[PDB]
Amino acid sequence: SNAVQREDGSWLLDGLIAVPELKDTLGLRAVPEEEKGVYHTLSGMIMWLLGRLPQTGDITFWENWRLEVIDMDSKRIDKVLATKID
Amino acid sequence: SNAVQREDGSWLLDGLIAVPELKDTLGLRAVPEEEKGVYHTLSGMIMWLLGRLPQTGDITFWENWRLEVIDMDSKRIDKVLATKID
Amino acid sequence: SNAVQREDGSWLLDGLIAVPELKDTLGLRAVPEEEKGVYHTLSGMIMWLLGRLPQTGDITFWENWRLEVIDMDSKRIDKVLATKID
Repeated sequence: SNAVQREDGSWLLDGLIAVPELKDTLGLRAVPEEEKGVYHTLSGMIMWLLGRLPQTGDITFWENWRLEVIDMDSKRIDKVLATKID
Repeated sequence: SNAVQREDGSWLLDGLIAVPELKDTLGLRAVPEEEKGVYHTLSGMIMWLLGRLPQTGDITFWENWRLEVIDMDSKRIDKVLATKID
Repeated sequence: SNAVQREDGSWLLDGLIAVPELKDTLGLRAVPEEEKGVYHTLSGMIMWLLGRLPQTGDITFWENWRLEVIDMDSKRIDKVLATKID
C-alpha cells in the first residue's frame, strides 16, 4: 500500500498505508493516539478523527495536512488526497 | 430556498435549500448519508456533519467546499456561506 | 494570559487566554455556547469544538479562523496557532 505525489505536490495515498510509512511520506511529527494501538492505517486514522465511518467527500485535518476521502473500499477508505495547508 | 453567487465566486445559501438544488448549485458529486432519509436540507446536512446542533460561526467541510454558518433561525440554519477550497 | 502576533499576521495564543481577550484579539463575533458557562478559555473552546481531549496536531475551525494545537500541558492546551482564513 502506496503513496504517489502529483504534479502539484499533493499526495494520492492508499488508505491501507501503514503508520510508519505515512509519517515518512507526509513528514508527520505524530499521529493521534500514538502508541495506544487504536488503528494502524491511514484509513483507521481518518475514521478516528471523524469519530464515525468515513464517506467519499469527507475532509479531516492533522498537523500540516488536509485529508480528503477520494474512494471507499466498503468499511475502509481506499484512497485519500493529502494537501498541504497554506 | 435561494442561492446567490457573490462577486468572488462564493455562495450565499438558505439553510432550508433542498439537497437536489444544493448539488446543482455547488457541483457536489454526492452528499453524506445519501438516500438514507436522514436530512433534507442544507441545514440538516451541516447538522449531520457536525454531529450536533449547529451554531453561528461553525465551519464544516465536504468535497471542494467550506461551509460557514452565517445565521440561524433558532435551531435551524438560516444562512450559509459556501467557498470552494482552491 | 497572552497573544503574540507573527510577522505573517497569525497569532500564537496561550491556551488559558480567557474569552473576553480571545474575542478582542481575533475579532470574534461570538464563541460557541456563549453564556452557557461550558468553558472559559481558548483551550476549553477547542476541546468543546473537537468533542474530546485535544492533541498536538489537531485543527479546528471557528468563524474566520483556523485553530491549530501547537502544544499540550497535560489536560489543557498550552499553545495555539490561529490563522485567518480567506
